[PDB]
This record gives sequence, C-alpha cells and structure tokens, in this order.
Amino acid sequence: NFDAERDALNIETAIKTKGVDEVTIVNILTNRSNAQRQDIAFAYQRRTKKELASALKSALSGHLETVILGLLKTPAQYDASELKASMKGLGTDEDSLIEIICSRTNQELQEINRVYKEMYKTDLEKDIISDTSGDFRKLMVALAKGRRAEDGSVIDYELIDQDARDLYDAGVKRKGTDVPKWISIMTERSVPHLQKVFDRYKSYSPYDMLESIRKEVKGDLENAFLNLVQCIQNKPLYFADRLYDSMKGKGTRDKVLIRIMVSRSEVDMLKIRSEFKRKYGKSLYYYIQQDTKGDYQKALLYLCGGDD
Ligand SMILES: O=C(O)C1=C[C@H](O)[C@@H](OS(=O)(=O)O)[C@H](O[C@H]2[C@H](O)[C@@H](NS(=O)(=O)O)[C@@H](O[C@H]3[C@H](O)[C@@H](OS(=O)(=O)O)[C@H](O[C@H]4[C@H](O)[C@@H](NS(=O)(=O)O)[C@@H](O)O[C@@H]4COS(=O)(=O)O)O[C@H]3C(=O)O)O[C@@H]2COS(=O)(=O)O)O1
Ligand SMILES: [Ca+2]
Ligand SMILES: [Ca+2]
Ligand SMILES: [Ca+2]
Ligand SMILES: [Ca+2]
Ligand SMILES: [Ca+2]
Repeated sequence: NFDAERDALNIETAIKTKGVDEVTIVNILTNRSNAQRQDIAFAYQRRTKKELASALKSALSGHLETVILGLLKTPAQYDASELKASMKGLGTDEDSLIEIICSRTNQELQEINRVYKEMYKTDLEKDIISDTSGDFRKLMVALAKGRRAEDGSVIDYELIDQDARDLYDAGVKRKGTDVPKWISIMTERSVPHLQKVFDRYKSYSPYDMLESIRKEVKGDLENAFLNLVQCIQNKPLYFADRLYDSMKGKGTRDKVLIRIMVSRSEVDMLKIRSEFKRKYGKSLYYYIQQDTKGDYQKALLYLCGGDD
C-alpha cells in the first residue's frame, strides 16, 4: 500500500502550492511510520535533488515545523538532537535531559550514543558531564551508558529482598544518605527486577520509594531519582504525567508535548493514552485538542492515534 515515490510527489506539490498546503503535508507524514518517512525522504531528494528536511523547514513555521522536522529524524537522531538542545549553553533545562536519559532502554541508548557521536563529533557522556555535577552527574552518566543488567531466566528473590533492604539502609533508616548505593542499585539492576524491589521496599520503609526520595535528597538529583523511579514503576503513566504537566494551566510547554508525542507515537502511545484517561478523566486527545490549534493541533492529534 505504501508508495514512497507517490508520497514524495504529493509532498512536493503541497510545498509548491501557493501559500503552502500544510494539511496535505501533515495528513501524509503523521500517518506514516518513522521508517516510511525515511523512505519518503530518500524518494524526495531522488526526485527533486533537494533534501526534504530543508524543503520543509523553509515551507513550514512555528510549532508545526518543529513537529514535522522532529518526525523526519530517526528515533536515535531525534533523541540525540533533543539531548543536544537540552544541554545547549548552560543547559539549564535539566528536566528534558532527565526525561530522555531516565526513560530510554539499553538498546535505545546504545544507538543514541553512537548517533550522537556521529552527529556532534563528541561523546554524549562528555556533554552530560558539562551540564551536570555532584551525584546528579554520577547518576546521569551511569544511566546514559545503557548497561542495565539483562533479565535472568529465573527471578532472584534473595537479591530483590537484598536490594530492598539496602535501599532502606542507605536512606530513610540512617542520618544522611548513601547516594552511591542508591545509584548502583537503580542503574545496574534490570527494570523488572527493580519494579519488584520497589514493591518489597514497602516492607521495610514507612515511605514508598518516591516519598523516600523527596525526604532524602533535593534539587536535580532529587528530580532525576523521581523521574527514574516513576519510569521504572510504570513508563506509560510516567509519560502520561509528563504530558499532563506539559498542558495543564495557562499556556503549553511545547518542547515536552512535541518530544513525547513524536518519540512515543510508535512505541507505547496506546498505553500512555489508557493511563492518561484513567488518571485525568479526559482523554489525551481531548487535552491536545484544547491546548493547541490549527495544523499543529491536527499533527499532534494524528500522533495521538485517536480518542478515548
Ligand atoms: O490556556 C491559556 O493560556 C489560555 C486559554 C484561553 O483560551 C485564553 O485565556 S483568556 O483569559 O483570554 O480567555 C488564552 O488563549 C491564549 C492561548 O492559550 C495561547 N496559546 S500558547 O501560545 O500556546 O500559550 C495563545 O494562542 C495564540 C498562539 O499564537 C497559538 O496558540 S497554540 O495553537 O500554539 O496553542 C494560536 O495561534 C495560531 C496557531 O499558531 C496556528 N497554528 S497552525 O499550525 O499554523 O495552523 C493556527 O491554529 O492559528 C492560530 C491563531 O492565529 S491568529 O491569532 O493570528 O489569528 O492561537 C493564538 C491565539 O488564539 O491568540 O494566545 C491565546 C490568547 O491569549 S491573549 O492574552 O488574549 O493574547 O489563554
Ligand atoms: Ca498555507
Ligand atoms: Ca520555517
Ligand atoms: Ca536519611
Ligand atoms: Ca494549557
Ligand atoms: Ca497551546
């Protein structure tokens, strides 16, 4: 059914139409997989001898341009470019750096590290170091390696219990905090293993893992731990909460809204939508529809995949 040559032709016609036909551009690109969009990009240059990304940057503008250009990048290229943006200058946008690093899998991070190095001619780890400090740096650097332990054939309940007590001994139980212990356990163990550790943790601590973080640490280190634990406990819900935060109240934090819709549209959007509706009462579709307008809105609603 998919025809890259046909799509590229229709996009070119839309770009050259007087005033630019954004609707057609959105209708096509937001209804094609990332892989198909790559095929469309090669077909476009093959036909016009011009790069699609460049053509669209000139033809589009505002939030819509941001969405479209983001969709044209491969998953790794997009994440790599988003990370670079968060660390730009004094990289004061720690929240974006945290979101990406705390949610990507070993496989995703392996490709991100590779592409980041190819695109910016520098190791992702070095830029992270420059935009982080203290234990916050140690945690982010560790996570970015994407070297989380694999899932064993058999569940190690003895270790699960061990880690749970260690987490407790390292924080709430003692004066101060043994941050390195928290970092080692939360970055080295597999996600599934940690989901069980956090459950078992409730048997030793009167505060769950999240509340324990709020009482033990502060600042970016605290926020990084909060994002990590949330994502480990329930990734779809984590993104649903970040999305809600990006639209609640006056205005919109477009940087977050666009990045999540673009990066998770083909990953777990169905689960994100379900968690969103369950917690916020309204559908994600409804929130997007109410916080944005025009072609930009249309594009995001297509990435949403539907109403709930
Ligand atoms: O939640 C609010 O912050 C908010 C809600 C209320 O609706 C209203 O509050 S009230 O007390 O006045 O009653 C007020 O509305 C805001 C709106 O929230 C702002 N959006 S934000 O910038 O994202 O924070 C903003 O909206 C204007 C923006 O330029 C833009 O909004 S959005 O689509 O990004 O959400 C939109 O402008 C274009 C839009 O970019 C185009 N998109 S396309 O992809 O190119 O097709 C397209 O949709 O057209 C619109 C409108 O174009 S026009 O304005 O040139 O005709 O909408 C803008 C707008 O509606 O003004 O500002 C409004 C109004 O706030 S103000 O203080 O009265 O100026 O706040
Ligand atoms: Ca137009
Ligand atoms: Ca432009
Ligand atoms: Ca303590
Ligand atoms: Ca809003
Ligand atoms: Ca808005």
